[PDB]
Amino acid sequence: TTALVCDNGSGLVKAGFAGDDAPRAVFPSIVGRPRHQGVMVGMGQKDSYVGDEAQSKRGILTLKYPIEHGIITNWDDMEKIWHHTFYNELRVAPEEHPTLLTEAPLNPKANREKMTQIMFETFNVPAMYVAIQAVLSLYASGRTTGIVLDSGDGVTHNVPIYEGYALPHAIMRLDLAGRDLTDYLMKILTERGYSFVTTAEREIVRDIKEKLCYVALDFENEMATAASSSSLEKSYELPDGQVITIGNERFRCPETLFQPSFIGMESAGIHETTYNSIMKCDIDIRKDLYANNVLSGGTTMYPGIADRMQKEITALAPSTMKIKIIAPPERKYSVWIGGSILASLSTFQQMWISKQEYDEAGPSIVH
Amino acid sequence: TTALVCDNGSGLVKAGFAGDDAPRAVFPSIVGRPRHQGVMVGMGQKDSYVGDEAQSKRGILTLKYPIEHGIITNWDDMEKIWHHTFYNELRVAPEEHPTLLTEAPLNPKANREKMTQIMFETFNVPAMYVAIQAVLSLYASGRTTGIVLDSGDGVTHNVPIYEGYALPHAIMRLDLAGRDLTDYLMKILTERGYSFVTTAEREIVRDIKEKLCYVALDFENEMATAASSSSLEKSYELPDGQVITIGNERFRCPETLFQPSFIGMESAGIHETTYNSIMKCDIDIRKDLYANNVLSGGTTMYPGIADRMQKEITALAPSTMKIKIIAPPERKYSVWIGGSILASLSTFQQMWISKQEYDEAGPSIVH
Amino acid sequence: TTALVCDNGSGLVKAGFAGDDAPRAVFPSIVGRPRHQGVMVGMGQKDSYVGDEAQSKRGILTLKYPIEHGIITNWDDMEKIWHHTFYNELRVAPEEHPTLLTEAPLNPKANREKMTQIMFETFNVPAMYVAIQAVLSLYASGRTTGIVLDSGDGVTHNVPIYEGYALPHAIMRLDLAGRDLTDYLMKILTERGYSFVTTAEREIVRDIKEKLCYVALDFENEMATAASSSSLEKSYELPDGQVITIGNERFRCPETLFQPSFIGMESAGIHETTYNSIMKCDIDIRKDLYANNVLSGGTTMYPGIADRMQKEITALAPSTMKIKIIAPPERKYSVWIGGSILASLSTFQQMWISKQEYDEAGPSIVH
Amino acid sequence: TTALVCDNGSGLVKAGFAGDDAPRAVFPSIVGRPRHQGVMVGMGQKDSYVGDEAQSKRGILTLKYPIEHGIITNWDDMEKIWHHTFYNELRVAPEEHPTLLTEAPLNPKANREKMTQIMFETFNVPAMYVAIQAVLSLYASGRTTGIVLDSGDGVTHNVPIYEGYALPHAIMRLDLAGRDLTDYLMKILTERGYSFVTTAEREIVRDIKEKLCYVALDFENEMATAASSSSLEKSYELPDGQVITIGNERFRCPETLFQPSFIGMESAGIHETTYNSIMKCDIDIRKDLYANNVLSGGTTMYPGIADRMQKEITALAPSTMKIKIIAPPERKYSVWIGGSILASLSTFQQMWISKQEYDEAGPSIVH
Amino acid sequence: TTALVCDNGSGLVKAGFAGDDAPRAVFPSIVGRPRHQGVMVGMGQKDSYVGDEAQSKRGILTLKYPIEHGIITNWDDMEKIWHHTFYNELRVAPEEHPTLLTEAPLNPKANREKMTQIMFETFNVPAMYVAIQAVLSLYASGRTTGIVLDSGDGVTHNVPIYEGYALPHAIMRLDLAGRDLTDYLMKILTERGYSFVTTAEREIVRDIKEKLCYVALDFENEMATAASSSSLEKSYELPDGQVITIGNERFRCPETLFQPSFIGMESAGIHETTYNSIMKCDIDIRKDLYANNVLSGGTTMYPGIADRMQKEITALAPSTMKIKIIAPPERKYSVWIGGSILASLSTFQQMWISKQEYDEAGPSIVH
Ligand SMILES: Nc1ncnc2c1ncn2[C@@H]1O[C@H](COP(=O)(O)OP(=O)(O)O)[C@@H](O)[C@H]1O
Ligand SMILES: Nc1ncnc2c1ncn2[C@@H]1O[C@H](COP(=O)(O)OP(=O)(O)O)[C@@H](O)[C@H]1O
Ligand SMILES: Nc1ncnc2c1ncn2[C@@H]1O[C@H](COP(=O)(O)OP(=O)(O)O)[C@@H](O)[C@H]1O
Ligand SMILES: Nc1ncnc2c1ncn2[C@@H]1O[C@H](COP(=O)(O)OP(=O)(O)O)[C@@H](O)[C@H]1O
Ligand SMILES: Nc1ncnc2c1ncn2[C@@H]1O[C@H](COP(=O)(O)OP(=O)(O)O)[C@@H](O)[C@H]1O
Ligand SMILES: [Mg+2]
Ligand SMILES: [Mg+2]
Ligand SMILES: [Mg+2]
Ligand SMILES: [Mg+2]
Ligand SMILES: [Mg+2]
Repeated sequence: TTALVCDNGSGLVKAGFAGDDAPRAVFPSIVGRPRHQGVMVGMGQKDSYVGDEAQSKRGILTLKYPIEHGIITNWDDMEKIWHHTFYNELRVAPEEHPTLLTEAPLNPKANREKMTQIMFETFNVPAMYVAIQAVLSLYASGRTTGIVLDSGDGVTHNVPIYEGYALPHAIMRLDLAGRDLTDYLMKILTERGYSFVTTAEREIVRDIKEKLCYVALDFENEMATAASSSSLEKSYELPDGQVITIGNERFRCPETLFQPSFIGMESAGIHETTYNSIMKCDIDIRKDLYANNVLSGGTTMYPGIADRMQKEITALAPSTMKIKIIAPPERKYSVWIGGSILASLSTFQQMWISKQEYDEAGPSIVH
Repeated sequence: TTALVCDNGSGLVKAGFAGDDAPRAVFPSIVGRPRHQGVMVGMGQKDSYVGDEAQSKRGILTLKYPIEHGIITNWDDMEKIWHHTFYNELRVAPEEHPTLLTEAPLNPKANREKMTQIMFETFNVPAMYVAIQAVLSLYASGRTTGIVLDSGDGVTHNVPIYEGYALPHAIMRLDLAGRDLTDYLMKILTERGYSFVTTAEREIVRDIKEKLCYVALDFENEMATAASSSSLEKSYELPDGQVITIGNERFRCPETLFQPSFIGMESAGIHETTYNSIMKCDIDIRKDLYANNVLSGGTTMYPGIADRMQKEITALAPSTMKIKIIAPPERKYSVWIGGSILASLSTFQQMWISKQEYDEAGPSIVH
Repeated sequence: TTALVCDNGSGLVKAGFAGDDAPRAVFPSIVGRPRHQGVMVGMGQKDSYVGDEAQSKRGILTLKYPIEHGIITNWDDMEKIWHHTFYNELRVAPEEHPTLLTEAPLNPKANREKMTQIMFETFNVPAMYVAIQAVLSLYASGRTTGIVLDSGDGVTHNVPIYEGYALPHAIMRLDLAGRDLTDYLMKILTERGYSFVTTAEREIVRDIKEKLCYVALDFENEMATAASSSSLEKSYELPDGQVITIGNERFRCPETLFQPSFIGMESAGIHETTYNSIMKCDIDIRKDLYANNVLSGGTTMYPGIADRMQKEITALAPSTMKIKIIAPPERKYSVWIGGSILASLSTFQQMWISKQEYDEAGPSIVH
Repeated sequence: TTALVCDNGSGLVKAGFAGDDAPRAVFPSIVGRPRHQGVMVGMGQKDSYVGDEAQSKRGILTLKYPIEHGIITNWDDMEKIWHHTFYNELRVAPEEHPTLLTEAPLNPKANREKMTQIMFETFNVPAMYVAIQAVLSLYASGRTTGIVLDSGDGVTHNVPIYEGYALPHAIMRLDLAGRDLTDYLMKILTERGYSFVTTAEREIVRDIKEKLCYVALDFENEMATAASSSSLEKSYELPDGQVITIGNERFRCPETLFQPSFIGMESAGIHETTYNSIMKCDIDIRKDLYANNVLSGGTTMYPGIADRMQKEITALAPSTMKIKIIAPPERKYSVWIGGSILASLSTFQQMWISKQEYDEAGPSIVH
Repeated sequence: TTALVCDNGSGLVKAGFAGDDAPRAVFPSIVGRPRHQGVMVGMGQKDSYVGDEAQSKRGILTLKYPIEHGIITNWDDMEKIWHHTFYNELRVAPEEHPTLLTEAPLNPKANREKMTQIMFETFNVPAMYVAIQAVLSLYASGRTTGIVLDSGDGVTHNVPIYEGYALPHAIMRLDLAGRDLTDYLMKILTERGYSFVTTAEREIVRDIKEKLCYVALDFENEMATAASSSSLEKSYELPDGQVITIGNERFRCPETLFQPSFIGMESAGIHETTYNSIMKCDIDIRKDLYANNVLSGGTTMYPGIADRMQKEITALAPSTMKIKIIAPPERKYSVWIGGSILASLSTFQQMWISKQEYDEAGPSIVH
């Protein structure tokens, strides 16, 4: 009897059986709702739209994200994406295999006591377990020392590790992820005659950022030479029938992760939060984090991120020891791959929450 | 020497000398072109039309708006309304007094680099300056801290400001203003036998909206009682020789600004965009924006707006603090009045773009 | 001519003339710097704010403490709070009255060699004098023998004294005061859906701790019964209008001073550091420290601190002698009150550092 | 059949077979205990570490010395360093070779009756023997006349000898050794902006004292010239990467052994205790202790100790004779070398405590 | 006009007017000196303390005995205790009453020519006289025949006398008194985990010997039952609060007087000096020294001395006579009581040294 590893995170859904290598069920966490009525005769009059079906009719349906920066805002729409996975894509009954959920660290207590209630009352699950994304994304490389820089779509977290001894005090959250970049891209794209404000067109410009947009080496270097368009522009085709050509808006959009001054927050960037959290730790464990930094998530995919971490961090940190960053390919599933092999060990089975240990004790035992 | 304050925006044109209190030249941005020929002993000929002369001959001529939602569409018609202004109404040469232009915030770059070229190559202006309508409309009241709700004719902008230090990140534009309301009134009036398709009759129904049509307190409470037309109906004298009598189509037209669910967009109303931008600001400055909101523009003189904003915002925002809306009379000319007094200060003369500076720099120092 | 009693400590500033009973000019040690770049004419200006004016603009201005844990980190901003006080609030010329500064005990030599240089080269002061906190905080009670437990905001010090003869070897510093509590509260507050990361909201949650939060009698007794919402919760009125209600986060935040395991340091709590310093002294002077302990500072203000010192200390010490703790009201200003009466005696005027003496000896006669 | 020469002194452990010249098993007397509670699967485990493994994980493992100033404070942790050595470093069964322990002189009776019990009940040792570190470190040179100055890590002992005849009246213990110098270094290093309070950093600054710090020739000589530091400063490389440069803190830290007035103690230094004990002995044996003084231990390793003993002692003692001090290299391991050669003779084999004799007599025949 | 009887003995000072019964001026011979450097204003000052005030501040003041084993070591501290008595305790001018001093017998010419110089040059004493503590302590009982055993604090002297005639060849001094017992108690107390080295704690353990410690009947009859502590132990209450309980360390400390083998000196015990001195006298006076032995001093109030002198002396002396020891109460003040009644006679008044006689003869008439 295998286990079910599901990652209920913002952006995409990574669910599948344990012990595998790649999940066979991927779909964005969207809830489609009909806007107007029906201009033709002979269509589906249903209201609940879950899965990849809403992506084909974005101009007609209304998309909405149920999870907002990790914190579960809406609850009646969160159950829709959980029942459709176990009866359409996976096609497995939850009463036969345990479900291993995954939640972001530093999560408010208003979501942990309600997430286990859905997986017990509604969905009859024999045993469940939740943990921190930094641990599940650590087994993907086979190491137990370093710092995990998780940046998916909710909140960017920086949780280090030292031979299995976690440090909850070094958990410094940062509201700079994938959803925070598409918001700044909307206001910076309308300066060329491309007016957009409709929610249906928010995911159209997001696909352009995942390929064309990247992280440049310097900020005040490519901007002075951006007036002469020679290699920083490329024509993109839309399914509606328009031509979109960007110029200097390709490298300045991912700069928000490094420069929080674009949104208007006095917090530190992704290159400074990974260094300030190390200062709060012990001096003896401040030598195995610079050359052992691991960056995972779905947002950290711009061709040029690993080449920038060896400059801004090296300038702040004293240049004496060695600094090396590892960036393995296909890091979007670092939580699902590392979490599937975690349930294969024999020592992990002694941590599942029993059905009789919840209704007789209370939700205060999952913490 | 005095200055020239001209607000070249969609809808109407406000021009005049600086230091005054009311402009003396107002005319809509229309380009009259003869469509059908008409032989008559007396009239003839004059090909192109510009100014308030085309308003007297609408059934023969054809009007066209050169500016569309702030974005400058065509350019051969934008110069006609500028040369016919300083040599007919103002009767002053631009080579003697500086021209102070005004543009809408979050404007595309295709209009800033081209507007300064016309005011430098064609019209020999010694110095020019552009800014944001939210700042110029703030000097008309005589305050410092206060979010400006400018709703002219194209795009409604909400740019808050807390004691001089503005916040460009809280600029949330909305495509719901003046021109966006007369389009929905045409498709809703055809059900009562009053249908029009000619562009000449588009401004006839606009004058009816500026007087009879207003904003009510509630929407769903007036629809159930709309069957017994006793006080919500009034006959209108059509210049051609007809009687226009509307009933329930009086308060539902301005409701589009509050409920965008009538046209076909997933955007929010005018009372939600002014509240969502406050959430993005700091909590320390979220206590001087509800009781200090200032509304300006052309799409505001509806008798019944100040009494409605005190209820929709109160239903969403907590009722712990106090909410007070200020609406001074003659709020339509707040851009021209505030722009004339701004040039009277001695510290403002050090911000004009010199002619010798643009020839050495180029289209880059305007921003 | 009287003397100037100033306290250049972290948190708040206590300045005023000598011989008084309460300071007439208090302001936090914050520096105001603009975040964004507002576009106005005749605003401000004030590039670097100083004083209590930044409390009204905490969101716009970037708050930053120039002094960190007693050690003067930044120097160009430390002079701003020294010139703004002697020419706005006090309005006294430094060339007429001697300035009596106050520094924390066990400070680096880099601060004593630079603080006196500013009070000699820039600010022309005829005579100055520096001392440690446990001396000035002792004259406020009118006693001689008694260990002083000073806990202001940066570093908590425990400097005992037996009849004037101080003991520098028994000085045990602890980085657990006022600044270390608001940092742990920032991480424990986000567990209920209240996310805060901006520096502007660091002082907002600090005022809640100064009234609602207190030190309880036990730790595991009130927490086990905190599952039921009874009298352990109270709603606070934020300046914005939101409703914030905490549960068990009222007594667990002040517990960090007693249990340093919350942050992640192997140091001892405030109740154990005061006991280990007595062990390093002679046995004859180990009987006049438990019944004569004095606790001062700005942090020691929780209603329940004096009731706890008679239990944890009594349990460790042999239950035979008497342990009495004295805590007079208004113990925060005890450093400024004790320093004003110290400069009133005739035997204190023969200890000031002469202006001509420092220029002929150097910074080595300061100690 | 050889014997096992082990040293249970504080600081380091010197174990090995008898008849050799250098021990092959050295490790600090530290216990590794977990601090935080990590959430990992398959970590460690090892709840209690022992050996040199804790030196690589000092930031997490809480360092704690089981022996304090010779007196065994903790007993459950003292057995950990004994069983780990006989099965990992030495890899020899205690049932085949006798174990020769070494204890400090003037040891309390509560330790001799307990240390011998562990080697009989838990471990199965055929015969054991305890004595005094002064006589054991005397045979390392080849003489049996003079005074042995043993300064290991906790308590410095000065026990003379005169042809086998011991003098217990001249035994004057002093709490000034290796552990007493690193405590004063913790408070004297923070005077330059380098704050330290964590127990893990106690061994980091200890390595600097064992190499850079030394004993100068005079106290009031190198301090007056500390303003123009031309050769008393040197940059040290930390494992983290920070740069720490000390000035006058290089010679003033080891001065505590000569001037006990630094830590608030009015006792005599290492140069005065060795002179007062001689005056308490006979008169004819006064010419065999000045020119025959032997210094041993781990603390007496600073390059400059032998050059200072010829000035302070000669100034006090009459200069009518000769005072020669012997300091052979590798004097730290003199206790283990002298303990192995002593068990090689035939007169020492008849002094071991038989296992069957301890059961018939009791814990009273050990003294 | 009466006389002043002052005793300059080590340990305590017995001064008062002649003709009384108990002295009213008693204080230890200690000189309080500041150890640390307190940074306070209005403390002390008193650079040199003298009297019973130093007993309340032992943990700060440095204790030092000006007289060592009778021989005056430091003369600058000896004058301090002489001037403090005549102006605080006695409150009598030395120019009105003669001062009667008393020195120790058998002096190597060091306390005769220098002791009288202070009472003549500095102090203005009309007449003074010095003698021997043995004869002066004999008049307290009313007899003129018998050996006097004066065991105070420095050196125990045994000078017999047979009706006025004093044999100088029978004077046998022994360095075993009160100060010689508290030194052996320091090294014998640390064998139970109670370490002491501070000079302030030397008087704390001395007070325990004056009550709990006493002279037992034998020696080997109590060491066999010392392992089972049933009635030979008692918990002592320290002024700090610690619990110190000794076992066999109660009667073994006073045994050093009888058995000097615990130190290492070649001299015999106190019961051999009283027997060997009789053999050096005449043969006819051998029947008046065993039954007329008088023991006095400070080292005699041990409950268990009269029961021991009748066993060791009787076993050595021939059992063909009568042996009886007399021990009147308050034997410690026998020197001051016997010295005051001696000055009341008309014969002793003609033996004083006149002020005009010492200046004309010299320091040679003191003997
Ligand atoms: N190649 C890419 N380049 C840039 N951004 C990407 C790329 N791929 C995905 N993203 C961003 O990642 C987000 C989705 O993250 P997701 O995979 O859901 O994180 P997680 O796996 O932790 O749930 C999207 O909003 C998208 O903007
Ligand atoms: N009294 C009124 N009531 C309602 N709407 C009005 C009124 N006056 C003008 N408007 C609207 O304002 C629009 C013109 O705005 P305009 O004055 O050009 O704005 P701005 O002054 O900012 O350029 C017109 O489309 C018209 O519908
Ligand atoms: N009533 C209170 N309860 C708890 N903490 C307080 C209270 N008043 C002040 N503090 C803490 O004291 C700190 C300020 O200390 P301060 O008065 O500057 O010390 P000092 O007077 O020694 O400079 C603040 O950070 C605040 O958190
Ligand atoms: N090279 C050195 N210079 C100065 N001090 C040293 C040196 N090596 C060791 N020490 C001191 O010796 C102490 C350890 O003594 P240790 O070798 O354990 O004594 P023992 O061998 O008698 O157990 C440490 O506290 C350290 O301060
Ligand atoms: N009750 C007592 N029992 C035992 N020893 C005592 C007692 N009282 C005093 N002593 C000892 O006597 C010493 C003081 O002697 P002191 O009275 O000064 O002699 P003197 O009177 O000859 O100067 C102290 O060191 C103390 O140890
Ligand atoms: Mg993730
Ligand atoms: Mg406008
Ligand atoms: Mg203070
Ligand atoms: Mg040793
Ligand atoms: Mg005496």
